[PDB]
Amino acid sequence: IVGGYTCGANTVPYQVSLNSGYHFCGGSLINSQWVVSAAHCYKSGIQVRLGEDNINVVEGNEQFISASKSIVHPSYNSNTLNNDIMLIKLKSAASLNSRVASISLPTSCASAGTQCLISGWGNTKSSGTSYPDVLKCLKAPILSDSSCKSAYPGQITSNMFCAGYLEGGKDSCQGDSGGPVVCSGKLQGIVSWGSGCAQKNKPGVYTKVCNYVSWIKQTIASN
Ligand SMILES: NC(=[NH2+])c1ccsc1
Repeated sequence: IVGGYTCGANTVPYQVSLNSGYHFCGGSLINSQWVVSAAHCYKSGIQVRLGEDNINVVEGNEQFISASKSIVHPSYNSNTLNNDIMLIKLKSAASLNSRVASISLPTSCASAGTQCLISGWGNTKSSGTSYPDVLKCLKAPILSDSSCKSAYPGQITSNMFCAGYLEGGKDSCQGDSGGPVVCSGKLQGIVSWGSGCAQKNKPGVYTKVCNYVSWIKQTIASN
């Protein structure tokens, strides 16, 4: 997260870190046994880490649970990042509490102008690299589809939305992918892609979760 703020320990209780020896992506806990992330985060050997604040320190609220399976969206295209969504099942159910908690799926798609909370452990620099070890947060509005398509000609599908600031300076970044965009208490986006980070006229692009609620619910019900 570039240009954000330190969330505070365990203030984003649905935020997870996906670990394969090291943190590589975020995710969102949507029930005691399932996480939503980005399809481009797929890899073998994922451990889901819940209750984290500093990802390099065991502070006392963590649960580390290996994935039993992952399900990349059937229509994910890794070249265009269309349908950049996957589901990860935990081998055992997490113990839910005030600091490890699921986030609700949306009932309706959120509108341009709505404020959202974007979070992650990714790079905090638009030029160069610095990883923060504690969770960073950014409040950002959803941008209009027209301004999103104008920013990224030929690249925005109906399964993506832009959020952030066209002036630059505040954005998600590398290492935040797969993490949450929460608006009015519902998971509306997944950190997906952007050109650089926090660049002028290059806002963050996010997977449009509301398009996937039926697929998420049906997949969970049979897996
Ligand atoms: N600029 C962004 N929002 C971004 C997201 C993942 S990598 C870069």
